[PDB]
Amino acid sequence: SLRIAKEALTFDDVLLVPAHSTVLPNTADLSTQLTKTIRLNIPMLSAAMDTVTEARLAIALAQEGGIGFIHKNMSIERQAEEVRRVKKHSGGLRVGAAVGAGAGNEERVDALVAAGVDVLLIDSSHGHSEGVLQRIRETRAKYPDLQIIGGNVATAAGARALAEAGCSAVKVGIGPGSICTTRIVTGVGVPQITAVADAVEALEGTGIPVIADGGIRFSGDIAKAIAAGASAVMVGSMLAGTEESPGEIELYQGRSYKSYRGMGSLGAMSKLVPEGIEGRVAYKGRLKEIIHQQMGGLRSCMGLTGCGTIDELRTKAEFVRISGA
Amino acid sequence: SLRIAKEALTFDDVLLVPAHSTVLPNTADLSTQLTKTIRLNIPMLSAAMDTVTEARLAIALAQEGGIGFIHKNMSIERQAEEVRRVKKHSGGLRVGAAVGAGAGNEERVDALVAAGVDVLLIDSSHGHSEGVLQRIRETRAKYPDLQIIGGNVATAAGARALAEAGCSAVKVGIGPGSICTTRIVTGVGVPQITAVADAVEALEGTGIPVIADGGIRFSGDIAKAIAAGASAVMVGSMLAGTEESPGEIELYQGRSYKSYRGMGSLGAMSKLVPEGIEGRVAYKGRLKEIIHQQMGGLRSCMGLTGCGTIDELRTKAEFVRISGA
Amino acid sequence: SLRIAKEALTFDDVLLVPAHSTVLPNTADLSTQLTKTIRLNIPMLSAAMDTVTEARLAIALAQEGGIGFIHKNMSIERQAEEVRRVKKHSGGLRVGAAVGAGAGNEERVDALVAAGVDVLLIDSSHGHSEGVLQRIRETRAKYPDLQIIGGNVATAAGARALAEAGCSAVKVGIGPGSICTTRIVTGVGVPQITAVADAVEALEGTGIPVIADGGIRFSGDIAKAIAAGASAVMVGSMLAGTEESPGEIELYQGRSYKSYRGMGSLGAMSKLVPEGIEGRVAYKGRLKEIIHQQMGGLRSCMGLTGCGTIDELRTKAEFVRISGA
Amino acid sequence: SLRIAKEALTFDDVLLVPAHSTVLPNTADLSTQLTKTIRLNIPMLSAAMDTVTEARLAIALAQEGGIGFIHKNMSIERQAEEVRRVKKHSGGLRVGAAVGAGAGNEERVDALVAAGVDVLLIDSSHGHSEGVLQRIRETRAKYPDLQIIGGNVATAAGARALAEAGCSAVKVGIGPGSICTTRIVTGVGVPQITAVADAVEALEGTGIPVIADGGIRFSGDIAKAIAAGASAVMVGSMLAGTEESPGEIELYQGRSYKSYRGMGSLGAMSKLVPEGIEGRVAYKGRLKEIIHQQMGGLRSCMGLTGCGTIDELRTKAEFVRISGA
Ligand SMILES: C[C@@H](Oc1ccc2ncc3c(c2c1)CCOC3)c1cncc(-c2nc(Cl)c[nH]2)c1
Ligand SMILES: C[C@@H](Oc1ccc2ncc3c(c2c1)CCOC3)c1cncc(-c2nc(Cl)c[nH]2)c1
Ligand SMILES: C[C@@H](Oc1ccc2ncc3c(c2c1)CCOC3)c1cncc(-c2nc(Cl)c[nH]2)c1
Ligand SMILES: C[C@@H](Oc1ccc2ncc3c(c2c1)CCOC3)c1cncc(-c2nc(Cl)c[nH]2)c1
Ligand SMILES: O=c1[nH]cnc2c1ncn2[C@@H]1O[C@H](COP(=O)(O)O)[C@@H](O)[C@H]1O
Ligand SMILES: O=c1[nH]cnc2c1ncn2[C@@H]1O[C@H](COP(=O)(O)O)[C@@H](O)[C@H]1O
Ligand SMILES: O=c1[nH]cnc2c1ncn2[C@@H]1O[C@H](COP(=O)(O)O)[C@@H](O)[C@H]1O
Ligand SMILES: O=c1[nH]cnc2c1ncn2[C@@H]1O[C@H](COP(=O)(O)O)[C@@H](O)[C@H]1O
Repeated sequence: SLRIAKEALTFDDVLLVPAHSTVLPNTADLSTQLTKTIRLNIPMLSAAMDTVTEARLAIALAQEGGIGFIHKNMSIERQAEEVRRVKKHSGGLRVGAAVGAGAGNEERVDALVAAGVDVLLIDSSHGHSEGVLQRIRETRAKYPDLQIIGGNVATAAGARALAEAGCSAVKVGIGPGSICTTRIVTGVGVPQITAVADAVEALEGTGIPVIADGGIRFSGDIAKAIAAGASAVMVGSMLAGTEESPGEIELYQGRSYKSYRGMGSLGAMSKLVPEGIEGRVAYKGRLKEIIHQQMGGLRSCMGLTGCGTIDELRTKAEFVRISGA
Repeated sequence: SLRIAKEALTFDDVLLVPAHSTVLPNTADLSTQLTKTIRLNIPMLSAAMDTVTEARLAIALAQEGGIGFIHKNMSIERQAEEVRRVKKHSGGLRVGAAVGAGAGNEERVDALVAAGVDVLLIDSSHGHSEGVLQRIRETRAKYPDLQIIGGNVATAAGARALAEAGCSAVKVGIGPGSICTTRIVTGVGVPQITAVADAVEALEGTGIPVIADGGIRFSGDIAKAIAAGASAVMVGSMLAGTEESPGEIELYQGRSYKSYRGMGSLGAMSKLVPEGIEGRVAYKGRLKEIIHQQMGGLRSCMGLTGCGTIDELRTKAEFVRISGA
Repeated sequence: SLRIAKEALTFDDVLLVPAHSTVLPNTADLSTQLTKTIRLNIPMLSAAMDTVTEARLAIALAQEGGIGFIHKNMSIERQAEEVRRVKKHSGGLRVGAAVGAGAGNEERVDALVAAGVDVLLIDSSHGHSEGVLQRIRETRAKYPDLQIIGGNVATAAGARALAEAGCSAVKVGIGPGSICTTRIVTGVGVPQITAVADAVEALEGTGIPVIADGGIRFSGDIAKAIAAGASAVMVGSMLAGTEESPGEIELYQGRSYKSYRGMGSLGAMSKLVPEGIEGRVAYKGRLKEIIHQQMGGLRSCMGLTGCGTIDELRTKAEFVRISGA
Repeated sequence: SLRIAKEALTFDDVLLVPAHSTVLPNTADLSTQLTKTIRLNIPMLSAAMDTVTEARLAIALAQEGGIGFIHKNMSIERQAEEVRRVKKHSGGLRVGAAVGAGAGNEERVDALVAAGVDVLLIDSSHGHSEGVLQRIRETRAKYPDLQIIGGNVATAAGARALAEAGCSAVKVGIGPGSICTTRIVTGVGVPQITAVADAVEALEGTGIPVIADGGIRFSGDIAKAIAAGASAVMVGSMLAGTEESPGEIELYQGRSYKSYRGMGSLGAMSKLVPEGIEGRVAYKGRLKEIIHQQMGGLRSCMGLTGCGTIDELRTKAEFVRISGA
């Protein structure tokens, strides 16, 4: 018999239900616990991608109440300096940095901790791999108070494995990324709404938050991911093409564009087969206006569902399942 | 676990079932109770939109047996005068007018009642909000015999809240509008066929009619909304572009067009994020021919289902659920 | 609660299951009982449409083993003569003719019986209407041995009503036609695979055959309709544009075309609202080659399912339900 | 009642679930048992098609660890020589050859066995036909140790019939082929994921492997077919257009192309109605690079699911069912 574990739902399969409300959108509280010790003012994390987050974007997002993750596609010294630029900037801004879950990253981790990184991100395409869990346990043993985010997983067993390995937060997302091709390459993936809810249910009572990573296209997707139980979302394409993101602005016909590619694309890699594409994204302008629009959407959702806080949205808001029609 | 209340159906998910009939389409009775005191000759209400209903369109629709709703996107004096133009016109025509459910609308309400409004519409994007319910209770206490329509809701709890607050009729529709973007902006919405049936079931035995507002594209949608339990439908895009609607006729290539926009669009608003789009609709001609075609479709449905009255269509007609294919 | 009778399936929702077979496609028997007295060599009926069947097409199809139905969109004398042309032609060919189920058709019926019609077709868009049933009972009382086909219905109750009224065969199809717009105009319809199976189940043990009318696009649709329980299919678009069909061949760019329209289209009608469209269909050539291709498809199905006769296909062949993917 | 055996799933209906892993993609073992005596290094079989496999392609694939099947669309002497070219080539390469399941193929079979064929393929569009089973039983009685593959089937009963008739391996696939039109022509077919799992369940404990034949578009489809229980896959379009495939390279605008057609197409046939199309496929280059890319995809799947061997992927990997969205 076919080994079907369950049916799984994506953002477009569901809608949030309007409910009794004493919440006006302008009164909604967007603060969230990223970890037990780190509280963000907005539930936004920027992707650890070489076309998305470097010190400039990490500074702009932290200023909006979120947090950036400096990508690992650079030298140890360049990354430690990128972290130093964010930390040494005025305002007491928080920063995160990504590391590979393979052998020979102890040096990179030691440098980032010294540079003052607030949260270390163990960046894996398969968080349920034994090698990833081992590296996390080792990092936890060496740095007992360091805030660690481990990912990516898309199951209850995967979330429990990362929490047991020492993770301060668990990142969810196997195949939902706008630039992902793993569903076609490996045939592997879990629709994000089910992936998040499963990971959240597995971690109930532990105080370990879940980050919904990948596939956020609109502010409505942000709202859905949070009501599925995520404490925050991680975005790539939503912040790609912004002024603050790395790389140069390019002109095609008349419209301005920026590069956006998966970290598993042929370009980002230069022997695994690619699991990501290389694309062009339209120039979005300043990050501040993007965040204001998206958070505004989230605020209006909170008004419609009568959820005054992120925690209320996470635990009270209900969904309806819809057809393709 | 994912908090899925139920699966919800839209117009395209269902079809009406043909049944034994002694009803010829030309013999079908289209009259309906809008409220316990107001009976319409056709189950048609025009949308309270600045690109749809002003005195001219309200006069033409009332002449066809329906009722118009003068939009709130004007001064108090202009609106009271628009109501006076419809009331003072010969034929003893009925009119409705829309008001916001916020603070400082008591003055607008007093002026509309003085002008002779037959039905006051409390026009909210979220009828289940405490502020909306409070304003309704206050209006009911001040004007005990005034016919009041409150909306919008899309749940059984929302319909009960509006009926308990004093509403003479409840308006249903969260996200189905042709110009709506709330599903993408907030992630909130309820497919209209389920939304209507839920609200109708909640109000059974109360004598409070349900209005199906939004997403009516064809006469088949009208028939479906009524068999889902609605006593009448409210239409925006179906009457936009008609000769009688406000605004000027514009020429693009050779074809004539008129403006059609959500009341939550950037244009209609000029700090909430927009929940509606701004568009162009083809010039439809006289309202009379549109109503004759649409009511004709409804008449043929009534013949096919053997339902001689609106009340029979509401309570007897059955559906089949269909796939995307 | 929403009055959903059941889920209903169309041709594209299902596939036939291959089974043990001793049947080669060239050995399959395509003969079928249209009525208890009329046996056809192929399960094909041509539509009673003014762009499909007149004496020329009725002669060509009867020669292939099927039967034509002369449309009612002409004078009584012209129709009686069209029937006489088919009957008086050599080969002992069978013909059918269509009549409206309204008042003042007794004269048309008397003329067709005199002209030698083998099967009278009471042609209604709503066979479950009391007026249709009454006219059938009257025709049966006047002509006790006349083969009568009544339609259209799409339910078990509708099939039983027609069989009780005196029908020799029941025609199924509410909304499946390629040129139908009733689903959009009235919101009424039943997906054809469910409609046929329901009507067949209602008539089990009665010996009254079911005709699957409308929506046949490919030979695979023919096979599915028969395995759903239909004894024969009725086709419009499949035979439109053939050399033998009425009307003139028209040239557009370089390709040859013929007119194809619903009997409920504005053109075919010239006060009901139209329930059909007016279109152009590509010139198909001789009917003989179309029938050879389509029957060939049916033969290969019979080989794949191990069904040597139409009756075996009707009662033994199984389906699988498929998704949109 | 409608005779629906069950719902059936295709590749796009499912996704593989990531799981605990100690498997790195470079460490995955791709070897598989094609039969109890024949073990392949990669789970790849090339289609027995006149636009896909001749001696040149059969040599290149065997060199990669797979096996080719020389098509039957040639003379007995040409086919025996094509088999001799592969066998006599250095490296001790294995080859297969296809034969029709009709009368007068005993001569073709005797010649292929003499030429040194490692596996005889009884090539039928309907493996559950009595004629096919009879020819297999006869071949098994004459050549008791000859490795025989019989197909095609898409049910549990069909798999059991082929295994009982003497098949060393069973081939599954009724309608999934990229160039197949049987779903439209006959209305027959079974979605491949259900077809494979059903055939595998029927053959559990017998040691008779199942080959998933048809519809493989991406490496993700390969992974899914194997986790559905197939020991190997058979590919047509994936290897069409390669340098090693038969036929000439053609130039259209600037891009290079090769012919790809079903064996049931009008062209491949030159009295059954065609069940396949004739098309052009882009020139893919050397087979070696195609296999490296596709096997790489399979390796990454094995890493994601924690399945170190083909047998582990076949029996341990789980699926989630997804919607169209
Ligand atoms: C080619 C490259 O692809 C990526 C890179 C980054 C990703 N980042 C996040 C996600 C995915 C990613 C894929 C795919 C799943 O969804 C989330 C890659 C890099 N290193 C390891 C793998 C791998 N290991 C196993 Cl085991 C199977 N393949 C893949
Ligand atoms: C921007 C503007 O958008 C509209 C306007 C009119 C509407 N009229 C009807 C409907 C919708 C509408 C949206 C959306 C839901 O479906 C029906 C708006 C105006 N004032 C309040 C809101 C709001 N309050 C909460 Cl709380 C959340 N957002 C939204
Ligand atoms: C306009 C015209 O439309 C047709 C004509 C022929 C048809 N022939 C077959 C079918 C349909 C047809 C619709 C629609 C349903 O599917 C099968 C029409 C002609 N006379 C009566 C009706 C009618 N009576 C009720 Cl009561 C409701 N409307 C409709
Ligand atoms: C026209 C030709 O078509 C093919 C040829 C090769 C195929 N090879 C594999 C598959 C299919 C094929 C169809 C269709 C089903 O899926 C797999 C054909 C050749 N000889 C027999 C048949 C046949 N016999 C029965 Cl009985 C019904 N029709 C069909
Ligand atoms: O090449 C890749 N393949 C698959 N997923 C990737 C790749 N690179 C990054 N990702 C993921 O995709 C996310 C961005 O998704 P987006 O916001 O939908 O564009 C990142 O945060 C990663 O988890
Ligand atoms: O900006 C907006 N966003 C969402 N819904 C709106 C907006 N403006 C009006 N509506 C609703 O949409 C209805 C019109 O829907 P339509 O008939 O499908 O075009 C109105 O009666 C309102 O209930
Ligand atoms: O105007 C019309 N509307 C709806 N159905 C029609 C109309 N005219 C004919 N039909 C039906 O459509 C059938 C033809 O369907 P087709 O074979 O799919 O084109 C006829 O046999 C009638 O039952
Ligand atoms: O004409 C045909 N019709 C249907 N299936 C065919 C035909 N010719 C070959 N096939 C099947 O299609 C397979 C190739 O499928 P593909 O890999 O999806 O292109 C072959 O291995 C056969 O089983």
